[PDB]
Amino acid sequence: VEIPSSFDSRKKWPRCKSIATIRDQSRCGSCWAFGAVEAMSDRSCIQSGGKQNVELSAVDLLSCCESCGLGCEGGILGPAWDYWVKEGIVTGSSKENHAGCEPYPFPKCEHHTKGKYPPCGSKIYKTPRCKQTCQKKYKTPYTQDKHRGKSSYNVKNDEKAIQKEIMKYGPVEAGFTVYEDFLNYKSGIYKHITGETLGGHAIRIIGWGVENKAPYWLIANSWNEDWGENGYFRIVRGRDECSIESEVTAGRIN
Ligand SMILES: *[C@H](CC(=O)N1C(=O)C=C(OC)[C@@H]1C)[C@H](C)NC(=O)[C@H](CC(C)C)NC(=O)[C@H](CC(C)C)OC(=O)[C@H]([C@@H](C)CC)N(C)C
Ligand code: NA
Repeated sequence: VEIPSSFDSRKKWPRCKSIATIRDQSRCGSCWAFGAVEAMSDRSCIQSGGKQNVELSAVDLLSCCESCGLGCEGGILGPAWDYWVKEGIVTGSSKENHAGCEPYPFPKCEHHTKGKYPPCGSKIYKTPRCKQTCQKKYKTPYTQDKHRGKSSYNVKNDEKAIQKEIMKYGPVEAGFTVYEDFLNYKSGIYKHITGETLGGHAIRIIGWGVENKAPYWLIANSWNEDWGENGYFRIVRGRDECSIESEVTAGRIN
């Protein structure tokens, strides 16, 4: 297939409203779970021709997956996608929207940036319990609200393979190494220039483009709409910048 110079999942599949939704992980190291349920929401809609148009629950995955790591203390991508295949994930929106089976329990906050929400600060919430119970107003039992995948896989560490995967099957989850200068990002095309490592982050790659001859990936962060470019960022593409091309994981419903 010929890869276009730019691609935006939001423009290819506009009926799938999850694709253009920015979430907030709040005071919790649940990035791994957010990138997962976001991309799973997108792909469930894309791959079902819009029939499964849902917002999957970050808290169900965060609180119930035993193999995915340490909940709000951080986690692992492969097992999150395996959990979606084997057990599935229920629906649930943000705390503020309070929709679906298990909405997120934690409020929006600013992640080392200025804006209209309280600062997140340095303390993290305890991982929520695995409650297995839909909110009172939601009239589907927890087990009957589960959305499952058929397959999960790592994507090859190859730029064209990642582009082909996104444009055929939808947004992917990806890990990268966060350095201190990432916390200063306001806009533009990120690359690591200063600062020491702060560990790994997990995000959702929705497309790609080029500006002034500089190729980039277009990425949804999970730090609310005040962060970066209305919740998104761009990062250098093609050079495995911060390992962005080396920890890509996704999956399919069929
Ligand atoms: C979400 C990302 C995040 O919350 N943050 C940042 O990226 C920068 C921040 O503040 C400055 C905040 C805290 C979480 C924390 N990141 C992760 O879960 C990564 C995800 C991968 C990139 C896929 N993984 C980890 O942090 C990982 C999880 C364990 C294996 C369960 O843990 C670590 O790397 C270490 C350590 C256990 C490694 C052996 N540790 C828990 C931070
Ligand atoms: Na901003």
